[PDB]
Amino acid sequence: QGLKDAYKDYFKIGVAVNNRNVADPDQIKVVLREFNSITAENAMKPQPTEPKKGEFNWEDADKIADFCRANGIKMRGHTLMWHSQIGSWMYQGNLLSKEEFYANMKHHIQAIVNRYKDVVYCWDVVNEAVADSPVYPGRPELRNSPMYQIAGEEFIYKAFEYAHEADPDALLFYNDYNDAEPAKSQRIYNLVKRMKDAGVPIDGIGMQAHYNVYGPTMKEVDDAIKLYSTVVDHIHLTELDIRINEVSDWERTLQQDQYVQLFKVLRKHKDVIDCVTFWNVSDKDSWLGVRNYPLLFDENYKPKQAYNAVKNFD
Repeated sequence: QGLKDAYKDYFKIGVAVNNRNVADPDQIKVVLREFNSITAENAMKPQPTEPKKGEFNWEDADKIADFCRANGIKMRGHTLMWHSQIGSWMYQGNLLSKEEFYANMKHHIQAIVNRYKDVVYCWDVVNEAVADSPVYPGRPELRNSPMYQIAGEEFIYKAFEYAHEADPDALLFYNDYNDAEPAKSQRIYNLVKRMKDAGVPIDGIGMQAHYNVYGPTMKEVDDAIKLYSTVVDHIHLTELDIRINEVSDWERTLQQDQYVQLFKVLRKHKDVIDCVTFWNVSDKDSWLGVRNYPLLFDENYKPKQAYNAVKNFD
C-alpha cells in the first residue's frame, strides 16, 4: 500500500523510468507498489526513436510500454518535439525549409503516437519552447531554437495539430521548467493563451517541477497553478524532484518541509491537477546524481523519512 493509494482521490502519482527499472524485480516491486503512471525517461524522445531520417528505433520504448500494457498502467508520452535529444537531420550544415521541416516533424509525431496510442494517455508534445528569464519586454518570448528560426512560433501549433490527428483521445500538453517563476510562467501562459484562442488542440500544461530547497516558494508555485488553471483544465507536475543544492540533518529537514509544503499546495488543487510524476525512481537513477539527495527514495530504493510524511497526510 503506497503513494498512489494515498493520493487516489487527488491525482495519479507517476515516475519516469529507464530500461532497468522495468526489468529488475527489486525495482519493479517498488514501481508497481507506489505509482499509477509511468513516463519513459529517454526511450520516446526524438533522437532515441529516430536517430536517422525514417529509421525508427522502438526497442527501448517497447520494453517500457510492454511493462505498462501488462500491469494496467497508462503512460505519459515524453516528448515529441524538443531542442534537445533530437536528431540534427530533422531541422537541417544549413537549416531546412519550413515545409521540409514540418514534414520531418509530422512523419515523426504521427508514427510514434500511432504506435503507442493504446497505452499513452497524454503526450508532452512540445518541450522547453519558452525562453529563459531575463526577457526584456517586447523581445521574443520563445527560445531561439533551430525550429523557431525556421517556423517561428508556428511549429508548436503544427506539432499539437499533428499529434491530435494521430490520436484525438489523448490529452496534449505543453511542458516546461521554471514553471513557477513569475516572468517565465507569464510567458508560458501567454503561449498557451494564444493557442487556446486560435483553437489549436492543447489540453494541459506540464510543470516540470525541477525545484530545490531555496527555489520557488510555495506562494510562487500556488500562484502559477492558479494562473495556468484559468487557461487549461489539466495540469501535471511532470518531472518532480527537489535537489538540496543551488549530507546534513539540516538539509534533510529542509527538503522534507518543502515536499510537505508542496503536496499541501497540490492537494488544494486536486481538481485541475490530474498527475504528479517524479522524475526518477530513486536517487540511484536521478539525472542529478545522488549528491543531490533529490527524491523520496534513497540510493537503495528505500523510502526516506520524507516519504512517510508526504504519504501519511491529513
